[PDB]
Amino acid sequence: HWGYGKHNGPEHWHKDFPIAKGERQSPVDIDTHTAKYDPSLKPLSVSYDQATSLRILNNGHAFNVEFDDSQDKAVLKGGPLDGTYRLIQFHFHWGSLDGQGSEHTVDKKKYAAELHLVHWNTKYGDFGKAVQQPDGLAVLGIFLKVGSAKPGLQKVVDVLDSIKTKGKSADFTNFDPRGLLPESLDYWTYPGSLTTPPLLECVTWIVLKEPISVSSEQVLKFRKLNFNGEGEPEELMVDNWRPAQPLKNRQIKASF
Ligand SMILES: CSc1nc(Cl)c(C=O)c(Nc2ccc(S(N)(=O)=O)cc2)n1
Ligand SMILES: [Zn+2]
Repeated sequence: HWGYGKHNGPEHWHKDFPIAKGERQSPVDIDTHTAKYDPSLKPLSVSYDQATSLRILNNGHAFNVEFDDSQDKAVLKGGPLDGTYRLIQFHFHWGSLDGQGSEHTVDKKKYAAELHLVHWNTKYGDFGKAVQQPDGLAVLGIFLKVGSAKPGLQKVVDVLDSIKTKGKSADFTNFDPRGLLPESLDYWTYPGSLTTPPLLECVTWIVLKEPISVSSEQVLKFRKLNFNGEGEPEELMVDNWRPAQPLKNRQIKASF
C-alpha cells in the first residue's frame, strides 16, 4: 500500500494513482511575488461556533480529528467559494525536523507542519460524492512554525499517547477548532487536489498567510506517533508530507 517511505512514497504513487501526474495536483509552491491580488475575492467566512468534534483516529498516515457533518454546524463559505462547505475532519502533515513538514511552501520555505481543515460542498450531499467533483472540497491550510505553544492545540497533543498506532481511535468530543486559527484570515487560493491518494482533483485550496506558532514540545509529540499498527516494529510517524508539484496551467490568487 501507499505511504511515505522510500519504497511506497510520493515518487511511487503515480503507479496506482496516475492522476498523480495530472493538471491540478497539490501541494504547490506559493511564489508570493507572482500570486496576484484579486480584489474580487471575498473575506473568508469561517463559522466554527457550533462545531461538534467526535473522535480522533490514527489512520496510519496522520491523525484525523473528526466532526459531525450531518448538519450545518461548522462551515466554510465566502472567499473564492460559491456555496457552503461543511467541516468533516482536520489533520496535519509534519516533519522529522523543524525545517521540513509542510506540504505547501512559500517562496520555497518549508514550515514545520501544516494543518488541513477539510470541508465538503453541501450541494453534493456527502463527502464521497463531493470528492468526485472539481469543486467538491475546500481545504483550509494553515502553516505551523516552532516557537511559542499554541494553547488550543494542547488537547490534541495530550490525547496522542492513546492513539499511538495505526487503527487506534479515542473519543474527542468538545474540541473547538477555532483555537487552531491565526489572527488573520488573509489567504492564497488555487485549484488543486488531495495531497494523498486517491489524489483526486476536487479541492479549492485556501492557504492562510499567517502561520500559527506551536512549541517544540508540541511537535515533538506529533513525532512520537507511529505509522505501524500495535505489535508491529515501530515506524515513527514523521515526514508525512507530499513535496510541491508542478503548478502547470494555474494561477494562485491572493486575498490581500
Ligand atoms: C489519507 S487516506 C484517504 N483515503 C481516501 Cl479514500 C480519501 C478520500 O477522499 C482521503 N481523503 C483525503 C482528504 C483530504 C486530504 S488533504 N491532505 O488534501 O487535506 C487528503 C486525503 N484520504
Ligand atoms: Zn492534508
